[PDB]
This record gives sequence, structure tokens and C-alpha cells, in this order.
Amino acid sequence: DPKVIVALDYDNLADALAFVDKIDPSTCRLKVGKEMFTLFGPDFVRELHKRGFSVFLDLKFHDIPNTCSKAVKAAAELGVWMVNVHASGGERMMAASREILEPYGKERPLLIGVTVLTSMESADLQGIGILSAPQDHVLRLATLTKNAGLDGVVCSAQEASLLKQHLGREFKLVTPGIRPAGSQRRIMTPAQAIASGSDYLVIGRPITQAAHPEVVLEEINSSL
Amino acid sequence: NDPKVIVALDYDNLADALAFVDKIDPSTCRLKVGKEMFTLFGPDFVRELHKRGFSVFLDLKFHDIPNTCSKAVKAAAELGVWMVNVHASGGERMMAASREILEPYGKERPLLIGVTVLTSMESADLQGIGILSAPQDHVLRLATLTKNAGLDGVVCSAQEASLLKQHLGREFKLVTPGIRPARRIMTPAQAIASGSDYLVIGRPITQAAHPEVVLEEINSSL
Ligand SMILES: O=c1ccn([C@@H]2O[C@H](COP(=O)(O)O)[C@@H](O)[C@H]2O)c(=O)[nH]1
Ligand SMILES: O=c1ccn([C@@H]2O[C@H](COP(=O)(O)O)[C@@H](O)[C@H]2O)c(=O)[nH]1
Repeated sequence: DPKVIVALDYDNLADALAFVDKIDPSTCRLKVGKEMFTLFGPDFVRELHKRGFSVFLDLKFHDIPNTCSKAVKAAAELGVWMVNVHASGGERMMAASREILEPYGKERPLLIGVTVLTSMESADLQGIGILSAPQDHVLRLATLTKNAGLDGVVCSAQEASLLKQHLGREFKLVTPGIRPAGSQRRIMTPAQAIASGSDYLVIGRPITQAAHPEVVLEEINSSL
Repeated sequence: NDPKVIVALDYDNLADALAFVDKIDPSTCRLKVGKEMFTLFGPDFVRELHKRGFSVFLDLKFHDIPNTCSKAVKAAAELGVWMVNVHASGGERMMAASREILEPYGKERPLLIGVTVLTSMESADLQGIGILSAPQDHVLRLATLTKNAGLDGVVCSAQEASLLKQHLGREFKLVTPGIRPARRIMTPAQAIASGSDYLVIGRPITQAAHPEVVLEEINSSL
């Protein structure tokens, strides 16, 4: 169970594949987001599966229940390991998505909810009609996600321990915004996040921009 | 006469979708590619539609951090789509960044539209996600945020259309789904008269034995 999910945020297929060729699929999982999926589609995800990697399809679906569920079903058809949706889409939308994956069995993708994007501070939330403190809104949405029957949520390292306390050990926490010691004490390290309760670490640049990415991943894995 | 109908392509198989597109003309409608078909068939499907002469509304409702949402919108511009949308709930900065990344494309950029409150959300659903304001008021708040962020318009219901035009202007485009050809559900003529700039219609056309006739009846009623 590799804990690191490497973020692939390239605007060029050649560079992305050149990078993946340097990595052992038993040492990490990969994340394909809106940029690469909009540019290269499901064939890129298939290219990653052909290479032996498990993928986290980070498309944060957010639409009416019928549509969101069909998008999640499409992710299951692609055979991805994990897929996410916005908790702001509501309990009904999330429940419908979890229901449509039941026939896929034990191999279905893990279905994760997005609470409050890290880019949203109080002023940003007030702009979209949310008056609650961001931390309280995160708990509200994470709880809604668990109640809808989802597998976990994406959360920051700072939010991890509190979520794990309120929602339980089995509810999975996927955490981006991690940096190896060195390279700010305010940003948690992989070890600090895992200790806090993060189940998976989403790491991009520290690995993708490294001269020797296989070495950086080995160092991260060894530190855990 | 510029076509006002955008036909929703919500198929789970490519053969069926293309069999339909082969029987309608791009001078009579535009097409909408949503999360289902894009997740299943990707940008190559949009390219097939473009090769056939159709303009496409890429309905992926991007909602992410500003850097990512903007790179997704830029990707839509690279694909050459006519229109693309994002969630207004993503915030003013996310929306503004998405509009700013399109500047280098000049007039070839796609139209950028905001999604306000999904039709599936009534008061109970909104309260569940921490929104206590009346859905109608929340729609105006989000639509206003979208205009202030520099976007071209929003997706809205036929009922919301006239009020949005009154507050945001004739130049702020309104894309309206939930329309049915001819009493609570507005007809194409009723929605256009209210301010809708485009009408998103799926099943009445995609399930028809004679889609061209249905489109002509709709178009001739405007
Ligand atoms: O608070 C954060 C931090 C990072 N990321 C995303 O997680 C991945 C890893 O980021 P990085 O390690 O390259 O900064 C990227 O896709 C980045 O956009 C977030 O979604 N939220
Ligand atoms: O209130 C609505 C009504 C319809 N649709 C969408 O608009 C398209 C046309 O719907 P229909 O004409 O097939 O009902 C479909 O993609 C449908 O999911 C909405 O998003 N909101």
C-alpha cells in the first residue's frame, strides 16, 4: 500500500511519460487532474494502467445526482483506483455516486469527497455565501460525505487529526500540500502528516521537479 | 438565424452518439458534451464533433483551486471549444484567474460561463451544504460574483432568467436547461422571451424518431 500519490500536472504528454518511465509502480500511485484529463483524456489514464500504476482521477465532479453518478460510473469503467466529487454537491449527489459503484464490487474505485478547497479563506467563502469559519465548514462537509456513505475525503495536514477523531479510523484522508523537511516549519512533512492521520499523501513538485525523482520518493517512503 | 438550441449529448456509447449527430445539421443547433461523455471518450470526441462542423459547449463545471481551474479552462481553449463552464461556488479568484488565462487566445477563446445553484438543490439540500439563504437569492449572489469576475454569463433556469437580465444586463449571457416544447415547465419561446440566450435540450431531441423535425418546430417557434 504505497502512501504517496504523485501529482501529474503536465501540459505535455511527452514530459509526463518521460517522468513516469523513471518510476517503479510499486513505490507510489499517480494522480491525474483536470489539466491532464482535459488535454489528454482517458487514453492517458490507460497509458498509466498499462505501465502498472494505480490512479487517482482528481476531477472533483460536481453536478446534479444523475450526471455526477454517471461520471463516477465512467471512472469505474476506466478502472481507476480512486475518484473524487465535491461534497458541496450535496448528500443526494454523493449518495447516488456511491450507489452506482456497488455493482463494481471490491475492485470499484474509492469514492472521496472534496470539502473546502485550500484556496478558500474566509473572504472567499463569504463571497460564495458561506459565513461559517472555514474549519467548521470543512467538518460540516466531511460529515456529510461520511453520512452519504463515501470512503473518505481530501483534507489538509492541519485538518487530518480532527477529522480522524470525529469520523473514525476507517474514513480515509487524502492529503496534498506536503513538503519533505527543508526545501518551512509551517508546512508539514510526510512523516508529520501520516502521524496526524493522513492515509495518503499527494505530492507533486518535490518529486516531479527533482533531478532524480526515484531518489526523492525512496527518501519519502523510507521516512515513513 | 443563429441556432439557440444546444443539444445535450448524454450517451454512454460513442456509436449511438455519432449515429445521432450524423442526422442533424450544425446550422440548426450546437452540442453539449458533459462529464459523462467526456470521462468516457475525452477530447477526441469533442474533436469529432468539431470535424462535423458543430460548436460545442464543454459542460465540465470545473471547480478547483485557481491555478488548476485556470489550466483546465486553458485546456478547453486548446481544444477550440465554443463555450466552457466553471462553478461560481469556486469563488471570485478562481473565476477571475480562468478568465485571465484566456487573454492570449484573443477572440478564439471560448465563452466562459458560471454555474450558480444546480437545479437539483432545493432549500434542504442547500442547508445541508451550509447555505441558509433562499435558493433564488443565492443564485443572484453567485451570478453577480460571476459577472464581477469578468465572465461572459451563467447557466440559469427559465424562471431566473428575466431577473438576472434585469440585474446583470442584456450582454450577460444566459444558458438555460430544463426546457420542453409545447405548463409549469417553460417552452423554448417562453424562455427566449424571458432572456435566455441559449436553450439546453436533450431527451426531447435525442429520443425523437425525427430529431430534425423537432428542431425545426422549436426553431420556427422563436
Ligand atoms: O493545498 C493544496 C496543495 C496542493 N494541491 C494539489 O496537490 C498536488 C500536489 O501539489 P504540489 O506537491 O506540487 O504542491 C497538485 O495537483 C496541487 O495542485 C491541492 O489541491 N491543494
Ligand atoms: O434543470 C436542469 C435540467 C436539465 N439539465 C441537463 O440539461 C441537459 C438537457 O436535459 P433534458 O432536456 O434531457 O431534460 C441534460 O444534460 C440535463 O442533465 C440540467 O443540468 N438542469
